[PDB]
Amino acid sequence: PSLEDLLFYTIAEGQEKIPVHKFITALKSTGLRTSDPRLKECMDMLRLTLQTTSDGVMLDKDLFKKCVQSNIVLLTQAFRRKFVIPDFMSFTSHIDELYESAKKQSGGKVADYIPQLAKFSPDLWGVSVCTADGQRHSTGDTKVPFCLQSCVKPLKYAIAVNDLGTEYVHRYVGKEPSGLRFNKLFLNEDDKPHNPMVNAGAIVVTSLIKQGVNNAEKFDYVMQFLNKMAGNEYVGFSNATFQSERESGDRNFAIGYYLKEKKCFPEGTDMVGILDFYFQLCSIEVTCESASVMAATLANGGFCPITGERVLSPEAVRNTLSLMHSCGMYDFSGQFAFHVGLPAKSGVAGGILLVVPNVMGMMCWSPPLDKMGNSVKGIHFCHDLVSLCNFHNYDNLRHFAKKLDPRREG
Amino acid sequence: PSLEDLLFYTIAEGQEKIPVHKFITALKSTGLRTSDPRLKECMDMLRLTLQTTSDGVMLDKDLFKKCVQSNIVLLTQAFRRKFVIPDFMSFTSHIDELYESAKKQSGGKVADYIPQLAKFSPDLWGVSVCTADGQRHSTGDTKVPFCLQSCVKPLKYAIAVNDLGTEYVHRYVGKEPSGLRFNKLFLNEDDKPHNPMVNAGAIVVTSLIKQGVNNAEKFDYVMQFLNKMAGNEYVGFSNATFQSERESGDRNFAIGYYLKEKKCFPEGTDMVGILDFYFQLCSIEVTCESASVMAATLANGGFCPITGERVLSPEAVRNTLSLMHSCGMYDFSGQFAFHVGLPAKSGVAGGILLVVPNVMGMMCWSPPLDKMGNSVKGIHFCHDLVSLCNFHNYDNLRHFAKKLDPRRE
Amino acid sequence: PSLEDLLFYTIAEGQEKIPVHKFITALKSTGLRTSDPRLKECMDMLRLTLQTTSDGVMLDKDLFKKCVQSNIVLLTQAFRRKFVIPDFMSFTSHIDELYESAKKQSGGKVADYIPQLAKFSPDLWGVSVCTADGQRHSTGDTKVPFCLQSCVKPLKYAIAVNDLGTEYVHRYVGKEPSGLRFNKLFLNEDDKPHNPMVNAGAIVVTSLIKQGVNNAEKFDYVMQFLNKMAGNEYVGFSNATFQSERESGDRNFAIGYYLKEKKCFPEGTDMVGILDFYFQLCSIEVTCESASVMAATLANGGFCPITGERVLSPEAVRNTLSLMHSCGMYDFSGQFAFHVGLPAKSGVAGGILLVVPNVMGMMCWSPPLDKMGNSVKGIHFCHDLVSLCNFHNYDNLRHFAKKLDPRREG
Amino acid sequence: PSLEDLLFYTIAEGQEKIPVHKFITALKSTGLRTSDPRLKECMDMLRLTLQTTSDGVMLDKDLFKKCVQSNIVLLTQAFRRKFVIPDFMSFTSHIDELYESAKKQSGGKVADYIPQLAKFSPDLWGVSVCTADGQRHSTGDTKVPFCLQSCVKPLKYAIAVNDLGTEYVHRYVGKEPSGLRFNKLFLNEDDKPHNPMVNAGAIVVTSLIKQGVNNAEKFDYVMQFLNKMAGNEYVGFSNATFQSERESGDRNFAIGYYLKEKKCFPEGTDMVGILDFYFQLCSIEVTCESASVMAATLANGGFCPITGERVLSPEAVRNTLSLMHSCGMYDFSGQFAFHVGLPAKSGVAGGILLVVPNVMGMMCWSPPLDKMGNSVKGIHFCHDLVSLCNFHNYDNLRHFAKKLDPRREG
Ligand SMILES: O=C(CC1CC1)Nc1nnc(OC2CCN(c3nnc(NC(=O)CC4CC4)s3)CC2)s1
Ligand SMILES: O=C(CC1CC1)Nc1nnc(OC2CCN(c3nnc(NC(=O)CC4CC4)s3)CC2)s1
Repeated sequence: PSLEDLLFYTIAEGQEKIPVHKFITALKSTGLRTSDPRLKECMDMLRLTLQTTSDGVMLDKDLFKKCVQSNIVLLTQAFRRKFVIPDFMSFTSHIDELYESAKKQSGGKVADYIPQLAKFSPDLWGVSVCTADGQRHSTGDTKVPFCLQSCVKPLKYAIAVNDLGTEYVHRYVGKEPSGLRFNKLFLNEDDKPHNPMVNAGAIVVTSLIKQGVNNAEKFDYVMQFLNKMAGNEYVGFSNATFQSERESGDRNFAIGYYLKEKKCFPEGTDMVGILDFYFQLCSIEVTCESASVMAATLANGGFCPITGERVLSPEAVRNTLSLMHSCGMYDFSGQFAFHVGLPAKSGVAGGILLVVPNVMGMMCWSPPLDKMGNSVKGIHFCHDLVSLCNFHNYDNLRHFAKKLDPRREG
Repeated sequence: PSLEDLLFYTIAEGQEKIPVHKFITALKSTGLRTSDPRLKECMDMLRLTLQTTSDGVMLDKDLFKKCVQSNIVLLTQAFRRKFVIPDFMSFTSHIDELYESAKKQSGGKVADYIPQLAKFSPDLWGVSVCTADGQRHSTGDTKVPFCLQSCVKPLKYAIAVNDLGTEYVHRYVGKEPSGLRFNKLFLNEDDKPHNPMVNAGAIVVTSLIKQGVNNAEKFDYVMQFLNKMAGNEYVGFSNATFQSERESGDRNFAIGYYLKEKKCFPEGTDMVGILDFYFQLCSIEVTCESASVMAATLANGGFCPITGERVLSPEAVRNTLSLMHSCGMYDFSGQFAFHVGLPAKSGVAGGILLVVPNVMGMMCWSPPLDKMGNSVKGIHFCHDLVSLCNFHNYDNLRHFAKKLDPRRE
Repeated sequence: PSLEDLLFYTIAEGQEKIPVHKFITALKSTGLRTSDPRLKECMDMLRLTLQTTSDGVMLDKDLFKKCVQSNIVLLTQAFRRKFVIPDFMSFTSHIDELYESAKKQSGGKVADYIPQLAKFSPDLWGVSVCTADGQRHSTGDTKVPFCLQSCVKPLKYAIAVNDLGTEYVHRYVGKEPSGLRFNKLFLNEDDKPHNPMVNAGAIVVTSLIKQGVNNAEKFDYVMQFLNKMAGNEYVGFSNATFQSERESGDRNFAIGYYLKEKKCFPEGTDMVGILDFYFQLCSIEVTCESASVMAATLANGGFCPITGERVLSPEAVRNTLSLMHSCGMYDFSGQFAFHVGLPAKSGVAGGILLVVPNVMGMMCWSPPLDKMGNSVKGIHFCHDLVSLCNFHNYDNLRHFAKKLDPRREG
Repeated sequence: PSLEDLLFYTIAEGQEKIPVHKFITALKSTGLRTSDPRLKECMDMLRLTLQTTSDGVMLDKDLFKKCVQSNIVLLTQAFRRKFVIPDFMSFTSHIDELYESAKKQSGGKVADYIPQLAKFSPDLWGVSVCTADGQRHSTGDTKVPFCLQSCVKPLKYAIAVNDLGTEYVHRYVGKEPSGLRFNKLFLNEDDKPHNPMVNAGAIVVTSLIKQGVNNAEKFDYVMQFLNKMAGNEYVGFSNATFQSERESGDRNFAIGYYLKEKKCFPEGTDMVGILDFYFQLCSIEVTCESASVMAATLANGGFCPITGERVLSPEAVRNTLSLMHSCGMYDFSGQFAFHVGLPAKSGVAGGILLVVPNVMGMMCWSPPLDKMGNSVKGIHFCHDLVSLCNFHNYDNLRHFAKKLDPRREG
């Protein structure tokens, strides 16, 4: 027996040679993209033979073997329906329907704080999916860049814990939700911020990352991190939104001084510089596609699913998912934890970073916010999603009424 | 082919016949108990053949099939190691280690506010396990009855939602945690109690179950329900602790009158009777074994794992696990959700009802409480549990460090 | 020289005999009423001589001497303008204009939570004055009975301190205002009610009065007290209001059980009987005239100005005035102390018991309440009052701009 | 008749000539000081004639009148025991006892957050009195300069209301005390600081004074203003304390940014300049004598009692006295109002500015503070003060137990 040849006959159809396009559409049907970094060696040798013998273009059994040799094990699971979502083609059409149901909920008002988010038009709406296995799909405005804003708070919290450990980080910031009556308080009762997802907590967390180095190298350190989470897809930076966040963070300056007075930063902290670093981190840009890979990195125990390098310790992604659960959506986190039951983080540019643990990561983006600060279309999508699939943290995997389970076949 | 006969040879070893003791010892190894309700027809026909002629306790291929015919699909799933924890005999050996390691944490104070918990000894400590498949194990004082107290709060919430639906119930009670600055408040901004796990909420939820019937029959109804959840294992009642809660619930009466004044009960409520009903509900008795089965009913989407009966609507069970997550351990719910990440509910008798969704249900019980109200041994156990296995709600099932996963071989 | 005799000539005006009616109106102009208990001896012998020498209504120098001999010292202070308000006749016309200006403020809603307060018409409006010297004036519906409701809280607090002293009472009850959103909280940090003027505080105080006796004599003990404070004018009791307040005091019972749980009562307290007693004290009736004298005993260091009876210790009256200043008018107490700056207590029947220390007491009554619980016309009257006179707690008695000073002459 | 020598024989003894020393000693007996500004012309005229004659240090009836002619009306009330305290010489002997009893209370901690208050000795302790009539007395370290710190809070609030009126000023700051459970919050429910006596309130009040001019002229405006209030006694400035207050007022900047974000300042405010000005205002220096005169301007309806100048509108003095009543002693304000019943304001240098309305003003100073921020010796002194005399705001002027009344003679 030989794994490359058994997969040959699977696609061969009892026939004698396989056209390459028939192989290519067979592959994309799995949800894989031909640009997948785990597939480069296979694709590089297909493009080569598609030069060496323009003659063709059909593959013997032993040239198919020459190309899939390198990435055979990943290819077999794709064609033997072993990915976490086996029928990826039907799942994506569900996403498409869920997308179009959100697309009609046209309320909310775009963030007006700076001329840079006000710049964004309300009809932009994109969702993109990345599974824990690398299967992708997008629909809508998924290649438009936008800033993470408070979508970055879980990403840097993971880095802090990854680099420093739970006990250190949570010596400086709590691990509970405020309570719907304390969106106004900076500190909890032990004089630490309530959790990493609130502005005072995010700021203290920023104060821990890569201490003793200057603000340029801290920034590069975090972005090399954010690149690994996204498999080197688009991670950018808008100086435009940074400058205006610099002139309008009166409240953040209020928090900054309060924290200095109550000695909540590590010793030797330059608080006014830390705020600048914090302002920068909120102006990091992503698209819906690149961020969906980040979310899937958290969904995948810290391994970036399209590259397979370990980016975060399991201790960091577990901690981050727990605090996204309960403190991820501003005042909506209680209701969101109840009705949707997914770790998510929302941001004021209209982004909602969504994680379905052990399944997939997502990014939804629509600039118009509701009155609690969350993307209107995004929130509508996430209710529609859990109402359709048994992804709620406390759905049952065995008995789930008329919910669909995409992890199953028939 | 013949699957009753296929299983005969699995246990028979290609040898003559199966001694019956060798069959049941194989059976207990799976984690099933011979008293399993789904096995009665098999056991009934074992009791029949053991009267045929008392020695030569051996089963041919056709008398073995004579007994296992009725329950063959469940028996093969056990013997083809298809249960949620395949190597169950090894998992229980870890339970034993976790239990006996927790046994050494002898700090805490027994609740003394009533003489009925004050008579309970601090050295009692029991742990019982029930999988989503009916595999059982216990260690310690697992057959001693004790009151649920506020471990009953999620159970009646489930009943309420099961019978009346999310939207009605949550017209009368919120669905978020108070906030560690609010175990002192009864009502949130909308003048409803914060969630079903706090006393004002539980009291309101109690006012929803089986309205229009009197308190005797409401109680009979809830007992019938808890019987379904526990597979007809021990559910009782101690009139003693009921009396003392009745003479000692000044705080409960304070809450009741606040709720009556701010009109949080359904119309036609006899508020002072509902308090009486509530006191009864907290004096319902369970053992660790019986209650662990109730926990497993929640772990299993509302189906009782030792009977197969559908006991709760999926909407009821999801909701309850959701609110056990964030509001289940008094002031410890935040720290508990973060470190343990399992839906749990604690009570002042020393109980902790624990759910590991899609795996198993649990009940731990040792009366000495910590200064937040949670059983000291219990809390130590659930930390040790999640630290050993990847049962944390936000562990990864694929990449989980040096944690052990009992669902795998 | 001669005590009665020059006082004869002061009123005689060089004449031989004084018409008796001319004596009576001269006396009434001082503000004294001829029914004053400190004047009974003089009046008894005035009508007696109007029988014994029934023909000829005039008094020589020695028959005037026959009648005023008993009350001469009080009589001279009245006629030598030595009373706290010398020109009482001009002060009253101001009261009347102030009354007529409030009579136009026709907004508000009458308390309807029980049918007995709903019984009262919105157009009733009464004001009565009693100085620290016994001068009286009324205008409007000043002889209509109504319940004190929370106007009784300062009065029973005084009895408690009078009988037990500051230090004991304030073991069980605070002495500060809540803070304008701690009105739903029953207890402060030390697990005592915030002050005696909140319902929880009043209830605890009720628990200290005459401990160890049954409710009938406790009630008679308190009422025996109030009669003295009012110089034995109308103090009554509405059984109707008592029944309906007990029927419907769910929140009060809520408070009662809460206080028992947090052990706020003295040992051996029967909590539900104390509640019954509290409801009774809230259904005690006064008219504007009878209560205005009670207010004056507080204005007068504890001496009832129309009888000379010492009714309350100076420690009791100081404490009670202190807490009416800051906590007496529900959520309006801060605004009321700022703008009016007088010790006052409001009640849900529409009464406002007002004290001008060292000057006078008043009670205003109009059933319509505003949305904080205070009589609309009542509150309007007290603003008008202090804008007119230097009665504000911190006006200056020497430099006071264009305010009028009734304690002074011309 | 001639009221110049009606007074001559009063001091003369039926005698001959009056020695000059006997006259001024008779004068200091009144409590007036020979340095009284209202006595300049008289003192200048004593200084002139005590040049002419080294022989005959004595005053005929015609040269006494030559000197006292101009200030005769003030001198007559002094010798005619018409001052607010007729027997001032005994009242100061009580002040001495009250001082010596406080001298024994050696607890507390000198404020150490800045080295400028930290080098102050713990045994410095001074008390100074100034009546509404200009009578003066001091005991202890009454000429040692120290900073007002938060004792300046009422003074600038007075200026603010004096220049713009109550209604404008209170658009930017409330008028009630927070409540002993909200000393941590910056803003009330209407998004204004709770009152002028808390740091958020003072900062906003600072933003209203003499708007539109630069900080140099703003400071000069307030400095003369305080000059008028103190009758031109010592008012200074410690640049040392100002410097240490700006490098360590982390909480103050936090407050400023919060107020800036929630738009609590009038439009056109340079928030960080207002903080600079505020720090300056807290580093104004006084002595006990000079500050007690400021207290006396507040006791006197806005007239400085040693110069006769009108410095504050009565509306300004009422308002400030009202808010010193309830918010003047930090978390001790409720207990202080209940037990002492006088408007006072404390500051962290150990000062307590105390007002007994219509009687006298005071400044007490001992740097050791208690655990709430008030001078230990200071607080002990004012308790002892009011238990001795009927100065409590709700004492009775007629029935006041065995308390002493310094306003009466026998
Ligand atoms: O909203 C309001 C109106 C509200 C309706 C009456 N006022 C506001 N004024 N300022 C605001 O901003 C923050 C600034 C930082 N700050 C703290 N946050 N956390 C703290 N510590 C604890 O709670 C520890 C417990 C005690 C042991 S103190 C105080 C408030 S809100
Ligand atoms: O209305 C609301 C809206 C708000 C948005 C959530 N919540 C409410 N929920 N229940 C209420 O009633 C009170 C009745 C008496 N009771 C207390 N009184 N005082 C207390 N605090 C202390 O004693 C100590 C602290 C230091 C002072 S707790 C408990 C609850 S209010």
